[PDB]
Amino acid sequence: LKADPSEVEYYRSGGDGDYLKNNICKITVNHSDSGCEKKLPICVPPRRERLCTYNFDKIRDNNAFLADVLLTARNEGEKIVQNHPDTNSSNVCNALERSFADLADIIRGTDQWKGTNSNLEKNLKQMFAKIRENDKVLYTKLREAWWNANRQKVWEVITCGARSNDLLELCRKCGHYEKEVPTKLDYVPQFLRWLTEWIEDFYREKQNLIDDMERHREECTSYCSTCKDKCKKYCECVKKWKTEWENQENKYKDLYEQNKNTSRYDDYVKDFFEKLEATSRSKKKWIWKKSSGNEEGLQEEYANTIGLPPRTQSLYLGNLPKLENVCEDGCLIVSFHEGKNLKKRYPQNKNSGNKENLCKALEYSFADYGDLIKGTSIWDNEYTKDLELNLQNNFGKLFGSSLDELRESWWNTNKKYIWTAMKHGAEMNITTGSGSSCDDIPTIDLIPQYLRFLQEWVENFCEQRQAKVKDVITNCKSCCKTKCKDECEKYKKFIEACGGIGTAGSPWSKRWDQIYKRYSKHIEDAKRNRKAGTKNCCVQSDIDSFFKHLIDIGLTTPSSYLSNVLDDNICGADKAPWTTYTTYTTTEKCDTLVVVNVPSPLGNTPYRYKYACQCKIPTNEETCDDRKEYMNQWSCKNDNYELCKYNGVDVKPTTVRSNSSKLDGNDVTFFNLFEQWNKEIQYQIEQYMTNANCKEKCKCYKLWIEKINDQWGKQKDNYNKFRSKQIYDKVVSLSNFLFFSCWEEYIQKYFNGDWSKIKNIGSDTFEFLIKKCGNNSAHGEEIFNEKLKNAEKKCKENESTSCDLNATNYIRGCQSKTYDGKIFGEKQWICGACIPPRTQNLCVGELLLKEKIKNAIHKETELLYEYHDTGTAIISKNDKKGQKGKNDPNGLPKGFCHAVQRSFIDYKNMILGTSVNIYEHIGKLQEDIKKIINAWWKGIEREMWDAVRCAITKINKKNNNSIFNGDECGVSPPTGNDEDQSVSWFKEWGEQFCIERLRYEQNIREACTIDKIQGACKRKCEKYKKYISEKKQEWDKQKTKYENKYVGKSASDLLKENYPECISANFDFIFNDNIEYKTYYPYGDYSSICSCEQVKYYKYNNAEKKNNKSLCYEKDNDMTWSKKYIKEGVYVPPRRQQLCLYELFPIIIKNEEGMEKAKEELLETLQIVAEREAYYLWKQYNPTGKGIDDANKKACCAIRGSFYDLEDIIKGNDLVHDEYTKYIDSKLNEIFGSSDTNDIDTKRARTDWWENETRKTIRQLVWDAMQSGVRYAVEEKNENFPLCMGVEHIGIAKPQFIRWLEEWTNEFCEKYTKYFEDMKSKCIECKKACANYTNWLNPKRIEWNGMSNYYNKIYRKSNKESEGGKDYSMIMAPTVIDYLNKRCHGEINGNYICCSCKNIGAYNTTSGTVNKKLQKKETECEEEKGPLDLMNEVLNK
Repeated sequence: LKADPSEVEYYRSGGDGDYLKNNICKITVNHSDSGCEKKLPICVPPRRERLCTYNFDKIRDNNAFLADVLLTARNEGEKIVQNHPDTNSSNVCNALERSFADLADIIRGTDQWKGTNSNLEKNLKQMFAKIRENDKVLYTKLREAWWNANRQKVWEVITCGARSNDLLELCRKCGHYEKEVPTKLDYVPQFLRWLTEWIEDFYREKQNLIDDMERHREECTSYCSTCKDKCKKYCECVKKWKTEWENQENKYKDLYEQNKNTSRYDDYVKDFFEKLEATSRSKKKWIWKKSSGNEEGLQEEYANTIGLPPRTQSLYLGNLPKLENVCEDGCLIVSFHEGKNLKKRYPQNKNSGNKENLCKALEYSFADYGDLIKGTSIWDNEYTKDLELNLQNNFGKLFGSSLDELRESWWNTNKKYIWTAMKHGAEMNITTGSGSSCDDIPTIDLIPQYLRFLQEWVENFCEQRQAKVKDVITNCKSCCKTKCKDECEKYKKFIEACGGIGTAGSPWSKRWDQIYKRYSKHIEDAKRNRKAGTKNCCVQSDIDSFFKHLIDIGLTTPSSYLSNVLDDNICGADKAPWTTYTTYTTTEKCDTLVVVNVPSPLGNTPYRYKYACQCKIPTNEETCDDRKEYMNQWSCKNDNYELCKYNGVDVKPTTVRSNSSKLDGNDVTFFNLFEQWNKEIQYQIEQYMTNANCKEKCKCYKLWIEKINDQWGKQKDNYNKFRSKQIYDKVVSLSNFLFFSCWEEYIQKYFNGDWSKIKNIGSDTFEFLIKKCGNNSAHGEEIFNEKLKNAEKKCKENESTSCDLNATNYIRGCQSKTYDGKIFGEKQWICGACIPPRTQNLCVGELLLKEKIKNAIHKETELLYEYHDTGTAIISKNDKKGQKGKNDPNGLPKGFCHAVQRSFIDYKNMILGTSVNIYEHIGKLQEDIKKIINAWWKGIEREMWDAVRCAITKINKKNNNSIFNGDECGVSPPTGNDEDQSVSWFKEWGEQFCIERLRYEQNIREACTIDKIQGACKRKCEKYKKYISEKKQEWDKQKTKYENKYVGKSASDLLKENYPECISANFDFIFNDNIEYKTYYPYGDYSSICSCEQVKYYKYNNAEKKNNKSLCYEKDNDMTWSKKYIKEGVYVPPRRQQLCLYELFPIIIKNEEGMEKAKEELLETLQIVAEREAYYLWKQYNPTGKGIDDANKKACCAIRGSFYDLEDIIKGNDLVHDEYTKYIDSKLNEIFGSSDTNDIDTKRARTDWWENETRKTIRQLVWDAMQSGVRYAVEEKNENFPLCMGVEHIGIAKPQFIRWLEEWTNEFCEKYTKYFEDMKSKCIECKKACANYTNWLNPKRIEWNGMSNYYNKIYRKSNKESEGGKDYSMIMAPTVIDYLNKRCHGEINGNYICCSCKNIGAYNTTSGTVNKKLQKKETECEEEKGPLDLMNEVLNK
């Protein structure tokens, strides 16, 4: 052995080194310095036809040579196993080891290749000289070290395909893939091994041929002539073999005569040459350990996995070879022997006398027998290594495609007789009345042994669970003083007993964790490295295929499989689900408590009986706290201090605070805790206000309100104590501190890190800032109190759940208005913000006053109703015919009462004279009116509402079409808290824009559907462009006004939520402010329609006609995480917010039931988008053309993240629903499949399309496009192509949430390290460093808390268990912090491991605060920020 390591290189013309190091044989053709075609149909052995030649200054070091030899060995093993030169399965892998030995000797050893063998040896010598350039020890030493390393390593890859048998001490696989040491070395002269192989082949051939001849001699009944001819031929072969043996003897004698550390192989060969010349089984214990050579247990691969029930170990077939006991000793004899064995084993099964428990045992025994006969068993007691060999030998002489398929067919054919003979059957009939009535003849149980063992173990556990819970509930059914505690204690001991039946004396949690790990590994193996999936011409039988079927169905985790397989809820009879997870404190058996979460049945006490078995009060407080809703993570006569330590990391003294020539000490920790609390509680209150059985909901909401009130009171008292202490020896006021916190929170989100000139604010933004944070005077306490009051009234309002006069006589003054139509001079928008056309002309021609106003409003309402009834295309959507299809259920026109409300609001504002922009003369009129003249206003408003209701009733009476008494869409007045003047006008403008856009789109599609343009499309497209420009100006003005008024909320969501008309319109795209929008898309999101052209993607080999038509904008680095546009506690990384999704919208909207073209259209669009994204991302991550490997790695990581995001969005597994993504997903669902088809079918079709073509798949096409983009980026700087970008194979993408968390932690660690290095090296710059540190760290604590909560929600859930129908069974991590361990410990590789953090320990939760890592620079930052806060308050005042 030697210490020289190898197989550690990376990106050496291969995939990646991360794939390796797991002791696997996944090496592909790549990674071996090249990207075996030589295959055949003194001595001439077959070594030439079982050898490869895949083996000058291009190799870096011995890593490449080792990889090449490993690839050669793997290819040779694959060729030998797949070719199957001898399917008898008796000796199939001996040739494998012989070829391995020959290849080993080929490396500067005994060379017998007669031919062009000079190139190989020359290349080997050149490689040896190159690797020997470093002189360390005086050629042979390095060669022997490399040979030993190869013998130790290649033995674990070449034998990764053959799993028939071996001779040697383990079995079930030739060689030892996991023994970690060589089994048998063929260190013998090549001549002797070749002779042995030749004689073995001759013996096998002659033996089987003479056996076939003997069978044929009797098969018939000129056979004698052919018999004699074959005998003569075989005599000729025998004499030829004798002559060859004589030649070998002559050669041996010649070598002996010639013979009468310097090629040690030859020395040993000559030394060896001179030496030669000179039946009842007791119960079992559920073996949970690996089986040894002469010991029971699971196989090597299935280490510590599901155990073996006593029934399997008591099977008679697992006693000896296939030979009966009472006997002294054909194709049909096998069936008779099997039937006898089954009928004699069934008496052994009669031990359990039952009518329900025996059928399942018989089914399990039958399935185990089938799996053992097939040759896929794992229980593997002391009597299996020989049984398989005997079965193979028997089948070779009776049936000698493949042998495994033959065994499967034989089992499937004879399972009927095998099952019928297991029910007391002696006289086999042709094929109830038998000894048992388990089930019908078939009793299909074709399931892998692992799942059946898991089900049997689960049933065994559930039996004991039911037995215990029966006694527990029989005594604790609401009756428990002292006789009930014993039952609960005994159940707790049974469930957690680190020492009942099964588990081999160990906690059930460890066994469950091992089972879950194995199930996840099987899922990954059947999902990642399995290309031959289901839907194949319904897999017949295979473990990987069955696991793929399960993954497609959705039972990804073992819990769902157990829940579905188990029926009748027999597990305890308490109705305890197997999907819900229960967490208990810890297990004392084998001082420190560690929370353990397991399936509900396991748990720690009876399901739904937690804190009930001890015979105390229900404790509604804790019972609801367990609900995991409305939770506050805080644990708030001396009256000294109340730290209110955050749940988790405890408060630790700084040890750097001193009272000598300083301000004070021991109070900075309280200041930081208060700073975190005043923001966390504010965010929680805002979230609960944004958010809406309800009796318990508000009970817990009020409990949380009281808790936060108590916390606030304690914090106020502690802050008063701190202020008194400071005054003892100046600190900002508490209200001033709250005002500063509000201002800082408002500024950080929008302004770039506390913008210098904060005074420069929008004219309307001042009103919002003063209303939210407060006025000039400090009133933080009042604002907090009002917020709490609003929160309380939230539930307080939530928990609550004649007219005869004829007014139609004064028809004068107002006539038919000139609406926006030609039914016999049309107005237009005038953009205060805007003036809608309807507001310009009303029934105000008349202008005692109250009656006149009432009559005017009645007349205008009647006129509007009549006009809407007549029909108009200004606000109502209708086809060419008109008045059809679009009909309100009430039977009234569309958008009528909205207009009535709008007009009423305008009248109210006019009579009130608010800040409304109107004609100057109207302004003077209303000014004079309000000079001439607020309960009476409300009374008059009620008067108009009653008059409108009476008018509606009169209209209904005169029409008699439906029932309408003033409740067409609501009787109550408009209750919109927000101002209804600017917002109402904006909403009306948005509705009109939606209607006009839909009309124009319909006209274009119906008139410009059927290559330049020469019809009438020019006029339509030009009119649409002019309209789009006008509405773009209007939208810009209105959006600026809204942002100045409401700087927090956006306009797109508000305009698209209250109007289903704009669902296919993207304001961010239709009104793009870029320059390419007027050149590449001059038609406004309809270029693909007006142009009627076709899109195409050009590869690297194309001419100057490249693809530079995109709307991609330079990536920004000064963004922050936002949780907007999401369908809880999940934040979007900055990368996803900059992906180019503009080019997809035109093609998405263009296609409708046109998959035939939409397929390639979307393919080209996605390729172009991915190319542009890769270009921009690599440019952003490699600025100024710096040749840094870290920059390339980060660019590759961003590329992989973006590519996975694109895969998820195409597959419909995306989390965010942005303006583009929402419509993209809607149209993708509409196109693929149909309305009748379910969403699951559409998702499966999309996944199939993304994976397969139905040359190259779309995955590879997008990858190639992105590499082409990276190359176009690189050619601009004339640098080397990144090595992390030339990899084709990529593993399956993990859930988007996990990738987001990994990116978040990577960015957090990078920023933390940068800021800490900046501060320590300089800390009079402490102020800026401390301020930036605090500002960057405060949001991160909340982000991490939310991400950890979401992780704990679905940490190990599945499709039918998690919040969403996504896959999360690959997590296999107890807590979020533990998952980042082993994943963010090493350096960046660019493929998988792309997070570096020197915080692996449990410090992320503490690093979020300033308890420990910021202790040395806590007092300085605090005492120098205090003056910053004071100056900010002074400037604000």
